[PDB]
Amino acid sequence: MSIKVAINGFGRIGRLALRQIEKAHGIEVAAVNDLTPAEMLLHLFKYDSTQGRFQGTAELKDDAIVVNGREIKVFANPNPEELPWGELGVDVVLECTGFFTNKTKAEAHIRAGARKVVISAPGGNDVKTVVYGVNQDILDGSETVISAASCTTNCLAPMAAVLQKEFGVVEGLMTTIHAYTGDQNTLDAPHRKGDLRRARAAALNIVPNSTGAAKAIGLVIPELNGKLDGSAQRVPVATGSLTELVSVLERPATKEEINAAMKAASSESYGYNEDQIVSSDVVGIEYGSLFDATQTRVMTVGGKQLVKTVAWYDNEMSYTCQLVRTLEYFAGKI
Amino acid sequence: MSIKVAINGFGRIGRLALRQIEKAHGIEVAAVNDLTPAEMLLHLFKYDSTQGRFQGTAELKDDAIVVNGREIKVFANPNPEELPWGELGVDVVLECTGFFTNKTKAEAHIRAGARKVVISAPGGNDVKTVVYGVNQDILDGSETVISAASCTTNCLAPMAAVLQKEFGVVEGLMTTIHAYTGDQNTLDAPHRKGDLRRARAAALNIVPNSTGAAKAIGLVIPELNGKLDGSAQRVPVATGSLTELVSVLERPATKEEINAAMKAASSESYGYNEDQIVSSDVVGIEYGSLFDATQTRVMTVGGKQLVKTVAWYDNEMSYTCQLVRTLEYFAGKI
Amino acid sequence: SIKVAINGFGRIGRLALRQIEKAHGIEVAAVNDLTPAEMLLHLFKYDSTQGRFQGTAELKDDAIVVNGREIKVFANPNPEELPWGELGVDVVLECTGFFTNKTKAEAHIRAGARKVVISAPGGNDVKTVVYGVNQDILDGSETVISAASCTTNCLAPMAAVLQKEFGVVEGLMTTIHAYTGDQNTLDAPHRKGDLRRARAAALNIVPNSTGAAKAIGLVIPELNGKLDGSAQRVPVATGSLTELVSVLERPATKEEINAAMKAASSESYGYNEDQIVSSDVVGIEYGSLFDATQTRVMTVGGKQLVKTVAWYDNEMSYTCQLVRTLEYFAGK
Amino acid sequence: SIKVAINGFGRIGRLALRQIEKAHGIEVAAVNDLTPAEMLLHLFKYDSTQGRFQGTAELKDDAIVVNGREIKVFANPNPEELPWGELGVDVVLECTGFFTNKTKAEAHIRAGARKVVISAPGGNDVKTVVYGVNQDILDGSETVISAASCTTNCLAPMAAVLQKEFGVVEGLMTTIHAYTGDQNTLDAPHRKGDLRRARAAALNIVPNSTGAAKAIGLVIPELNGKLDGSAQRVPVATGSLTELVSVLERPATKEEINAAMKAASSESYGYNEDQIVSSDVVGIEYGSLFDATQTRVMTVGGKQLVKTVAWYDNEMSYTCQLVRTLEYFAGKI
Ligand SMILES: NC(=O)c1ccc[n+]([C@@H]2O[C@H](COP(=O)([O-])OP(=O)(O)OC[C@H]3O[C@@H](n4cnc5c(N)ncnc54)[C@H](O)[C@@H]3O)[C@@H](O)[C@H]2O)c1
Ligand SMILES: NC(=O)c1ccc[n+]([C@@H]2O[C@H](COP(=O)([O-])OP(=O)(O)OC[C@H]3O[C@@H](n4cnc5c(N)ncnc54)[C@H](O)[C@@H]3O)[C@@H](O)[C@H]2O)c1
Ligand SMILES: NC(=O)c1ccc[n+]([C@@H]2O[C@H](COP(=O)([O-])OP(=O)(O)OC[C@H]3O[C@@H](n4cnc5c(N)ncnc54)[C@H](O)[C@@H]3O)[C@@H](O)[C@H]2O)c1
Ligand code: NA
Ligand code: NA
Repeated sequence: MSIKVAINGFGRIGRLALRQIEKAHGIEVAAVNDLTPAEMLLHLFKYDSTQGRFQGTAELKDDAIVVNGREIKVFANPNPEELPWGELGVDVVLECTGFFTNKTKAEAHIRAGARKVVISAPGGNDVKTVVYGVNQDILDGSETVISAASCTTNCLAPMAAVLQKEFGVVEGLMTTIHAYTGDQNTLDAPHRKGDLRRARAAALNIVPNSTGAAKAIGLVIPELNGKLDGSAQRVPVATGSLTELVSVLERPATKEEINAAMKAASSESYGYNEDQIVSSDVVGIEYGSLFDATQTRVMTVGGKQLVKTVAWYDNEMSYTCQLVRTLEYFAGKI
Repeated sequence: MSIKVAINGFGRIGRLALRQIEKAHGIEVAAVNDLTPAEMLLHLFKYDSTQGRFQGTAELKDDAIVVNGREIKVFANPNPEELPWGELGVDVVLECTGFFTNKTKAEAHIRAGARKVVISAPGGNDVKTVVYGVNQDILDGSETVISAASCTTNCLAPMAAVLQKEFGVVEGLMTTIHAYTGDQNTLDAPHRKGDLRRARAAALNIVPNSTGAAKAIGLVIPELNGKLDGSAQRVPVATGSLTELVSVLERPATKEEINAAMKAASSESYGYNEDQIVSSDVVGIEYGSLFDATQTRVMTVGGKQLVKTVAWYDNEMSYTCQLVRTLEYFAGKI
Repeated sequence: SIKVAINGFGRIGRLALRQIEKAHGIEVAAVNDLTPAEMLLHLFKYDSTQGRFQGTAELKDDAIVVNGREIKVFANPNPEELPWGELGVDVVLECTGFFTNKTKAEAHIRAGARKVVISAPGGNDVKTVVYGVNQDILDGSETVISAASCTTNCLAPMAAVLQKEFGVVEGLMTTIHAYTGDQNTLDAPHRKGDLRRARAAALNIVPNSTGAAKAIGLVIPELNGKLDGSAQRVPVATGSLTELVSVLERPATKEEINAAMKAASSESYGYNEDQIVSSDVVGIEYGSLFDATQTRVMTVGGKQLVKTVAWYDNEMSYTCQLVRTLEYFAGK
Repeated sequence: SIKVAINGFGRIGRLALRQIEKAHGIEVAAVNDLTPAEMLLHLFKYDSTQGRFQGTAELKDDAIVVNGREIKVFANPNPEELPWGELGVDVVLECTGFFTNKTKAEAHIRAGARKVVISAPGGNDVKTVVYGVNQDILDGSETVISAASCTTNCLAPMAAVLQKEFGVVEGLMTTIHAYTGDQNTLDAPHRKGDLRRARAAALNIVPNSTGAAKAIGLVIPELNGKLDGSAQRVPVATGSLTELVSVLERPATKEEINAAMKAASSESYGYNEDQIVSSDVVGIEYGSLFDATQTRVMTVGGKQLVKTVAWYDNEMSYTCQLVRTLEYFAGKI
């Protein structure tokens, strides 16, 4: 009995999740719901400006899409409760719309008949937050709604964990230079949420914006709670991002010690890089985070240290792969 | 007393229209209506990624914006009929939202109490269509709703006019390489109108798209009706465009004859250029169209001729300046 | 197995090594470039438009090891001194642009290479071949041929179909083209003197000349003198399309034209009906990809004007066409 | 009046001519670049990032006429061969980027120029000046000075305020910076061998080193050795910002920091409270523009980490600072 998945919101994250889940074993995507006709969804899945064509068969059947010979039901109801996840017997729902990133709203899928919900973004203090390779253990399968956190959280968390475990962290400020995203406008225009800076043209500007990945780091690594705060700078790349962390450490450290600590911590989720890469090189990586040893810097002024550690991540593909990893692990327990 | 104007849709065209109207004499903007809070509108009027900062004073008063010391009432009603144009005593309304681009929808402004309406886009066959400097004479002031046509039409019209008058046109195909616009998405995502190509990330792609500026050219130049059709290629420039016309002429022509005719036709609306300019040079021009003599090409094979003529235009500012010119001329007679 | 040497490890040369590694019966024995090997390895491994190389690439003393196989690296500016005979080289891809004529290219034959293919137009003494259009004109006796420009490989298959099926009186070509290295990053003086390539490539629509239309006679003789064209450079690092507005001898319908291109589809010439954009054409292996969605036939008083549009990745499509011509010329 | 020659009619050289025309008591007698006069005029008239030149520019035989005044044009790559002596040029603006040290700059003095100002860091033996911070150190006796890098002119006023009001223990600087000429249009070999500037400028976030922070000692001696930084080049043709995460000696609140920067405002150092973006800073005449919105103070256990951010137009902001240093240096010389 293979786990059944439905994807709510066939956006960048939802669509890439279908690509990765197809390769995954024990999981298949029974249905997708998005407020657009199925013809549009098929096109956007087949062709991709940043991630390349889907390496597989994609065809259109009436009210459905056939991916590699398997039909996937398509729905367009904006209200989650109305969706027939119960009639489909779906096990888990990927909440990728960005409008139901909270415990109560995610439960609407449970009312529709879905057993569990995983949110493709932060979901508040009431739901569990998981960065794979850091705190996947906390899941026991009993939770109805969990959150895979933000893309920046999946990039920062492994890097911050190593600094805390090996040297201890007093405090840190995080600056993430981030690719532009959907909430930004194509050209200067009114913004739905009221942000005067996302209202501005995404591809023309360095755009300051807030991010909570550092403050909310407490939900992933409790030992780091309250020690980090951060900001963001959105820049004209359609995908590909990096995370800088200026941190004060409890124990003194050398740039070689830090890089060696990260290399030991490398996993399927956390990569170690020594080449002189740039953002385009990170597009499509499956790591949730890619630590760049070249960017490590330790500065010592009068026996006082300030440390910069940097990790690349593809806000789209890196997060998606971490999302699928958390989805598989959550199925084993659930 | 001065002509009083209200702007519906404080978008790229609506906001630039406010800039040009301040400089214009005998015309002022009494109010703007947009489904945005005034705080956002003031900001987007003051700061511009492509057209530069507004050269003037702009401040926020309760439910209004004060531009150069003069109050402008701000409303946020999406339904045009509900706006109080009668109360404010508004001579003309600029329909710049892009959602009311036809005679019937535009009439909601007249119901609200506005005397006249000018549509910042094509409005079909039922309303008069005017490219200033080509057919403004057709207006007698009796019309309730008129259209300034598309930005592409204001570029194509003066160039095609010279060709028809001097050489005569059998037929022509138009290709306009056009800056990306709001109707395109920032990143691959479903599109509201269902266009699979405007759905694609605007800043990453050459995006073929339809344009009716060539077919509807009959409403501007009746002598050319049915003789032209064209398409568009949207490319990653935030503003600045050009229009090519490959045309068969009735009388034989040389490249020098064509350039001389266009220079003779030059006006405030139609410029003549001999420098080797590029798209960025056209940003902020006040001409509705700028003929590029350098790109003109006449090809003869066995006495059969094919002619290429090219003209630059800033889809935002060039169209906005033509829009104001038609707004004044229509206001003198209205 | 065909043994190939690449003179000039630029973007085309590097992508050619990627495509040749995938190809069976053909391998790259050596590359000669005056650039340091540490840099050449980096640009081979990492590509901003074409992505990471799907393979192993490491540097060993005086060579680079691609998928476990040594490839000799040389830095001699004089091709004749290179040991093409010792390595057993069959064909040379001349991608430097400095040996683009019969005599200079022959220096590779003196070095021991059997034949040479130039990745740019080659002059009045060498044959010009767009694979899938006129490879037949080769009789195997030639030492040096030219694969023409990337733009020629996009225009040629589409124009050949029009000439054979309907006949062409005349045509004008406009190619909306990705920006290229010769354009400056930011406004600055330009080496060749072009006031428009001097302008910042990623910020502008940049008119510029193209000779693909005039030279079409070398590929399709019956189209000689019937075509003229220009180019518009737009801010995409790769991916392009070619429009051709043409007057045809015989009347045609858009369905007739699209059906004809579909019949002409091959490994080199693709036929597309989806609503694609430039990013979708990046990395395609077709030399040209005809877009049926953009076809338009205009009739006004019995007089017709026809527009046909074909995509091509100026980098990869030309590279794959170059490899197709490279093997075919080695076999005859 | 003061006579100026521009060696290198690049982005900085051309913008310097625009600002120098507006300046009084200074005029540009000649420009030298390894380009034909036809090309130099075109690039002076038309600008993709800074807009068309608001003035008259025409071509005369071997010269360009800006606002009706002839400016002799030269194309000699060796400064020594240039005729600065015949032209009696008081100062030379070294904007090529190929003569950025005292020894190479002296070639202009051999050619007959009295003084040279380098539009970049010219080493730690030459006096280095950020206008509005340490212009006083110049007494006019120097033959070669440096106006420093664009990032230095952004960081210097902000760092000086922090040093005076709260004192600085140490700081790390990260500048998100517009791409520049030394980066390649498309992936290709790089002249200096930089594997990252070799990559296509408009497609990538490109880490790169910058010495603006370490050299801060030449501008603010009090800060010597306390700052180091790196840069991230991102795809904007112009417009930049500088972040500084710093440990302060005395505790501070974000409101205290913002108030201090506003008090320090001048023609060179601006204060901004709007939610601006990079395009908004294009064309500004400030050398640096402090963004109060971005200030942040992080206190964990009474241990403070402070972030201060300032925008700058790497082209125009530096050029206006360069002209300001040129005027002051011409009064003293
Ligand atoms: N892509 C990233 O950089 C990234 C990284 C991490 C997390 N996220 C999170 O992912 C979510 C959005 O992902 P994205 O940015 O790829 O999405 P997106 O911007 O492409 O749009 C989301 C999709 O959901 C659909 N949708 C909207 N409302 C809906 C509704 N009521 N019912 C059904 N479908 C609906 C939209 O049509 C669209 O197809 C957000 O929560 C965001 O924080 C995004
Ligand atoms: N931008 C150009 O190059 C250009 C050129 C010529 C014509 N136009 C025409 O101008 C119109 C809009 O142009 P744009 O691209 O600047 O628009 P835009 O993308 O800036 O947005 C239009 C504005 O209308 C507002 N709006 C939307 N629905 C509304 C409603 N119901 N009531 C009130 N306000 C509403 C939006 O909030 C926004 O401020 C379109 O019809 C377009 O065809 C644009
Ligand atoms: N561009 C910026 O944002 C910026 C900011 C601050 C400082 N600078 C400094 O200004 C200098 C140049 O910057 P840029 O980017 O404006 O330059 P640029 O890249 O536009 O070119 C400078 C000019 O110098 C010319 N040149 C080169 N070698 C020459 C020689 N031997 N003789 C004469 N002319 C020669 C070039 O042809 C070009 O016209 C560098 O020192 C740079 O660090 C630049
Ligand atoms: Na092989
Ligand atoms: Na002066």
